[PDB]
Amino acid sequence: PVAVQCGRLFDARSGQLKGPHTLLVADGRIRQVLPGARVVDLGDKVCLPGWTDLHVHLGEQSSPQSYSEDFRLDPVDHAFRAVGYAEKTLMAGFTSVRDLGGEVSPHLRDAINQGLVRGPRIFAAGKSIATTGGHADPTNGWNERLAHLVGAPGPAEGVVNSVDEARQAVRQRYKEGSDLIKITATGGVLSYARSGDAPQFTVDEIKAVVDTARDYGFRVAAHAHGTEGMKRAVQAGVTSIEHGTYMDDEVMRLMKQHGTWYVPTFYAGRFVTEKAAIDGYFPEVVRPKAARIGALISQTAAKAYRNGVRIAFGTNQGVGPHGDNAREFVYMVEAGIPAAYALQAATVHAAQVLGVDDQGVLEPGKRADVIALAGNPLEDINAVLDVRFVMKDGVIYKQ
Amino acid sequence: PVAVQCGRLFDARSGQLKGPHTLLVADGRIRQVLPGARVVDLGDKVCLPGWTDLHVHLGEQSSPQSYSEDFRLDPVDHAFRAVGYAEKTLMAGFTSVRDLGGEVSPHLRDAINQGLVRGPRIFAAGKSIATTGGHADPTNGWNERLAHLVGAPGPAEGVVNSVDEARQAVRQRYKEGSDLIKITATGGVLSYARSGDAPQFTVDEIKAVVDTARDYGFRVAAHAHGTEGMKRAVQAGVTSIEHGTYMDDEVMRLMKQHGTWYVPTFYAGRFVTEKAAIDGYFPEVVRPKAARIGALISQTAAKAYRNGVRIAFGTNQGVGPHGDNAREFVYMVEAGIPAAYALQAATVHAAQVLGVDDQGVLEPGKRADVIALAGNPLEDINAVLDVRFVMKDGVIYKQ
Amino acid sequence: PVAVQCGRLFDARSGQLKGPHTLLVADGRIRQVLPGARVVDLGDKVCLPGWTDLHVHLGEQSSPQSYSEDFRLDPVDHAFRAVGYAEKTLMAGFTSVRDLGGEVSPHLRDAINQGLVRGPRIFAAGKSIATTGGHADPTNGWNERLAHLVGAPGPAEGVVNSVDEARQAVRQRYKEGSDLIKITATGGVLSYARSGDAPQFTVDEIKAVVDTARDYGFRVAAHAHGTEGMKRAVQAGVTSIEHGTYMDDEVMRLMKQHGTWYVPTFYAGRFVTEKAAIDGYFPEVVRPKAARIGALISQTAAKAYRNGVRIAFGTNQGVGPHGDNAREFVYMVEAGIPAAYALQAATVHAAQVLGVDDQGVLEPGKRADVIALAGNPLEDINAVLDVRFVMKDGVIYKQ
Amino acid sequence: LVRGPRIFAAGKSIATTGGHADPTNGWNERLAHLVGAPGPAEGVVNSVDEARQAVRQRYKEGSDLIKITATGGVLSYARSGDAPQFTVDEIKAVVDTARDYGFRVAAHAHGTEGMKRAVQAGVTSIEHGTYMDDEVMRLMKQ
Ligand SMILES: C[C@@H]1Cc2c(Cl)cc(C(=O)N[C@@H](Cc3ccccc3)C(=O)O)c(O)c2C(=O)O1
Ligand SMILES: C[C@@H]1Cc2c(Cl)cc(C(=O)N[C@@H](Cc3ccccc3)C(=O)O)c(O)c2C(=O)O1
Ligand SMILES: C[C@@H]1Cc2c(Cl)cc(C(=O)N[C@@H](Cc3ccccc3)C(=O)O)c(O)c2C(=O)O1
Ligand SMILES: C[C@@H]1Cc2c(Cl)cc(C(=O)N[C@@H](Cc3ccccc3)C(=O)O)c(O)c2C(=O)O1
Ligand SMILES: [Zn+2]
Ligand SMILES: [Zn+2]
Ligand SMILES: [Zn+2]
Ligand SMILES: [Zn+2]
Ligand SMILES: [Zn+2]
Ligand SMILES: [Zn+2]
Ligand SMILES: [Zn+2]
Repeated sequence: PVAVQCGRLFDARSGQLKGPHTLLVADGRIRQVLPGARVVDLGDKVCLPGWTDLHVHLGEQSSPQSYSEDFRLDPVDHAFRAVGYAEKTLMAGFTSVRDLGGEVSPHLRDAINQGLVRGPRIFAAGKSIATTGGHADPTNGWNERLAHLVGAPGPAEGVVNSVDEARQAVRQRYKEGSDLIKITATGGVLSYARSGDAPQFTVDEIKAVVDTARDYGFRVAAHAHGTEGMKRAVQAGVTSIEHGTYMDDEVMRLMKQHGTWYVPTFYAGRFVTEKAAIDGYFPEVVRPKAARIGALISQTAAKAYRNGVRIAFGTNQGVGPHGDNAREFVYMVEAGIPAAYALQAATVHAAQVLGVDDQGVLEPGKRADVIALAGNPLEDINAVLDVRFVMKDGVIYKQ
Repeated sequence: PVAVQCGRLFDARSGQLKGPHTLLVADGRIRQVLPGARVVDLGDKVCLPGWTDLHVHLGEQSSPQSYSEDFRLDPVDHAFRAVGYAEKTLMAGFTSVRDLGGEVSPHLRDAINQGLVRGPRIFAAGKSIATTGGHADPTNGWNERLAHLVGAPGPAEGVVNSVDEARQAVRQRYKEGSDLIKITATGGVLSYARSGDAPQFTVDEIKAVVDTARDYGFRVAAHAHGTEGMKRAVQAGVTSIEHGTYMDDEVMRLMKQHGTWYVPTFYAGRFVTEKAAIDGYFPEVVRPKAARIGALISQTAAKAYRNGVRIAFGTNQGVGPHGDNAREFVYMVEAGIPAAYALQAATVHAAQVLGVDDQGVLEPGKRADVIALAGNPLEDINAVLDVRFVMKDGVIYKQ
Repeated sequence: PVAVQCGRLFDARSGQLKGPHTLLVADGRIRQVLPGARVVDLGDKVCLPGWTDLHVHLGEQSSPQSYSEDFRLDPVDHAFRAVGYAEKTLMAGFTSVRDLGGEVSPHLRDAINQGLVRGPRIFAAGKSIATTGGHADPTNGWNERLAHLVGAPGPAEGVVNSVDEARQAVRQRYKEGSDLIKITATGGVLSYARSGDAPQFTVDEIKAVVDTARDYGFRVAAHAHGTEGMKRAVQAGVTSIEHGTYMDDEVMRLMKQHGTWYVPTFYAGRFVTEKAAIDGYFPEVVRPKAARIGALISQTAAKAYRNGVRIAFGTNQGVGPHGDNAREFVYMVEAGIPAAYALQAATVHAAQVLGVDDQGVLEPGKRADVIALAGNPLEDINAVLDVRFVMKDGVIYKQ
Repeated sequence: LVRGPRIFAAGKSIATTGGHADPTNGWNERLAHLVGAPGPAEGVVNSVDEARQAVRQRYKEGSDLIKITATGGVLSYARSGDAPQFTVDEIKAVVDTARDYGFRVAAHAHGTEGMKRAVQAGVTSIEHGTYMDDEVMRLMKQ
């Protein structure tokens, strides 16, 4: 039973900073929020709920040797690196993350939940679902001999080309122990593929994926850069759109009418624009796509906010260095999004996206996920980079 | 910055021969066409844009040992021969070609674009899409043990039998690096198959191929000898028909209403009729089909021109010897097609077929692809066999 | 440059406790041992070099659900558990370990050497080399369908049946990144096999393994319970024997004449005798062998010491709980081995077994691996269970 | 068809498991399973009969000579650079098999022991000889 003393409380539900408060933590949950048992003093700190990152890849980090690494390294190495990546993510103030690809996160989540290793609460999508030659196709850009020995990927590998294959792929994701579904509706940037915005799913296939996932209680996140694929995914009924680089008035209207969530991922765009100027960092197939698309995400996100599109917090880490996820907040504030809305987008809006009601706000009956900042983030957003107190599920990880 | 001096300019857009002109070439493009910087003199030459051959097979050439060669030779040998074939094609005045089958042309195109080898600009279809036992089926006429070992070809090998397989085949062609799609709608002549004009695709499969290709920005060329398969392909919405031996009034009406392009390929027909009389040149299964169909192409092409069917230039080289592609012009003129129309069918009509607007005519902003002939081709068509100046993308390959 | 102050120094080379001393640590190595720069005080602690455990299995730990776990869990889970196992091992005072089986340790060693995770210095044998149906055969006790699917294990899987297969197996271990070689000369206890002491290698196969390993600079450790297999392995020229339950006067004479090292592993025997009485902990095939064999190790080790056989320190952890490796010391002292010899068997004798001369003794030029104990271990051996200071390669991990 | 010099082509190289010329060195586990362990037809040999079959397969593939890697290298994804990777009884088999088909053998060797083995077996040329010493020089001269 630990009583936390906070000089200033941030109300995620409303978006205002209250006065001094005392939280009572018992059984890993918040019991009382009485204004004003071991005592923890945070008198000179602003108390805020734990943050959520709705777009990470904890089983990888981008490097100059990234592409040559896909044939030399085994998943055990990726797990050994993901241990440190998860610790870095947890220490930065992010008590929960949504992982959007990779077959090590379902195992990292199991390890963290058992107490073997330290890290945030993971909601893992698992393997991605794509079509032939798609953005998430595992055998893109392989020579002929390797492509014959592996064989054509099928629904069990994530690659589908019909309604029945899509149904089997969702069922195989459920069998493999996933918490949600992730599809690539259009092309990408960092893949060894020629296109970056071509429509790669049919409406009748995305509809099948959504219908199959609805039976197993899953939500679907769609990766889309181009207009046509993004429109198809929004019309089929996905839960969130991942980059939306070429969004236009029509697609904004459809998203507003449907209630789809938007995850801008400023950090990935800034990173790829900065690294596209260097020579040898990217392949020659990737550099043009990276230079062309990574520079238009900030304008689209600002326009989406000004048009009334619901925006949640995601960084696409794995591109950027794990543990520097909060720099995204400052980017959002620089793009014109208010600091209070940027803080709400990681606490309550993220919980709405995840479909869980036990986290997000410091209220009785919820999980005890509390962080504390040295300075006030509403006046100076840079204060998000100075975290001094981190508590997850009633356990103090950083004092 | 090279200024080209021409005594007579051929206007592809209109079809008339103008007077003396001066072309200004800079940055690989044409800037000015001022009538009248290094100077190139072609005062005694008729100036004309570069030619396009819309039907070639640069990976092969027909020979008396052609059929026995499919089990002994590797694609590396075919590439080593395609080097010389491409140089011969470029020197004959053809600065662009459309390749309609093979898995060496996508590599040859990449090599040419990088400057490793010399040749024309290639638009490569890649592997062909057929049905089981079709004209482009890779395992036609194989013994039982070999067919057991290789296995039944699937959508990844080009052989499809349903809508979903057709969709996967188009996606696999996109993944393999193709620029367009080629299907065999009926039977052929040079394949180890019993039929020559039977319908081998259903309308619901060609429609799927066309719909899938439209998403990836591809155009579809259809090989058809018989009436029913050709009618199905025209109704499904293909871009061009390849031989059309048994075309009839109805099919002509449908092609005129739809805007489908026609590629007669006189040279292949003449070659197969001449070589069908010899003994041992063709297999016993092929000789009857070759003798029966190769003799009807010239009568159909003349009727198609007289009925108002749009005709583009193609020779089906690989059957004939690479480098003698211009003889087709004389054949066309002998069939009754005017010389001016025969010259236009290789410059502007070919560009319309290819779907590119940067080539075809010597106008500002277009690519600098220029050839020069010793004599006038409008009075004597044989002058197409004497090319003295060849420039491709602002680079002089033949002076 | 950290100077460590010690009240009492233990001389591993001689086996006596000296007086107060001051160690100078720079660059990860020991520079000066001047009797008597940041200062570390350990005035009330007996200083001793870091310990080495010559027999561990860091990729696993025995549990009531151990046998049913070999078909449900993936190596990623084993790595996530090995992280904590390695940290526990390092904190107990063991700065180096020799791993004798499992394909996660070569990855764990790479991760530790890169600084990603904390743990001791690992010398990993990798996959074990056995014969058909042997103790280390991966497919022992599988039903017919599974054995059909996997296929008969070959030299690449560790299972050999001839001289050339043994040579290929050693070469494949070198290719996979191993530091030594481990073979199973006889049967075991914890395997799903009928025998526990039958000879499973021929002399001509062990000789081939030793000869192949000598080229790649490898040392060979042999697992042997029975007399005949142990005699064969000693005669072939292996470096160490792992359990030696049924050793007899002749085999002792051969080991003394050859210089083979002996690793008794008291802890595994005690553990299996205690757990064999329980019902459901072991399979019905394992319980008789465990009850029969695990009760004889202590009498053989005492006789071996009294006969003059060189004995090194090893516990066979993975059977016992990781992190309780020093209780073996007390067992040795209870068996009649002197405390000073038991302490030497983990510092200098272990380094002699490993074939490295940079560790073992606190002398100039050696690695700075230092631990400190609260009490004197020569008078009370129980003081080995109270470690207060742990420094590995000049870095302090426990103060 | 193309212009160039007169080529005498050795073809695929003959190595042992995990050797310098091993085609699957430094591949992850899934790729190594799908390709399978290289055999004598792929150039990787581990016995006398495999070496004989490898020379015969080189002859069948249209080679003009034989090339083996006696020791480790530099540019390969392998840990060693001078370890002995062939036994004398395997190099002798390669040389004896090649002598029937009228082939000459060139040996790649950096380290002393592998180079000595290759010289003693009867190869025609040594390729780098970085760690050659007086003894090996005497053997090569003789
Ligand atoms: C395992 C994981 C798989 C994966 C998948 Cl499935 C998708 C992405 C992805 O959406 N990447 C983006 C990165 C990016 C680049 C620019 C602007 C926004 C985002 C892309 O290339 O378009 C992606 O980045 C990754 C990734 O980093 O690895
Ligand atoms: C690689 C390439 C594949 C290929 C394909 Cl897919 C189709 C043809 C083809 O349409 N050949 C025609 C040749 C021909 C014969 C007579 C009249 C017109 C054309 C045929 O046999 O009907 C064809 O000729 C070829 C060919 O020559 O090799
Ligand atoms: C991965 C690793 C593989 C392995 C191998 Cl290869 C050998 C042993 C082993 O020697 N076990 C001993 C345990 C034991 C039991 C009683 C007395 C001494 C030792 C045995 O069953 O005879 C062994 O215990 C293990 C093991 O625990 O898992
Ligand atoms: C296809 C061909 C295969 C091949 C083979 Cl089998 C051997 C070598 C080779 O001997 N490389 C040398 C390069 C080298 C490096 C330093 C000093 C001398 C030579 C080595 O890595 O030791 C070698 O370089 C190559 C090569 O470059 O590719
Ligand atoms: Zn994405
Ligand atoms: Zn992503
Ligand atoms: Zn055709
Ligand atoms: Zn053709
Ligand atoms: Zn053992
Ligand atoms: Zn063991
Ligand atoms: Zn070499």
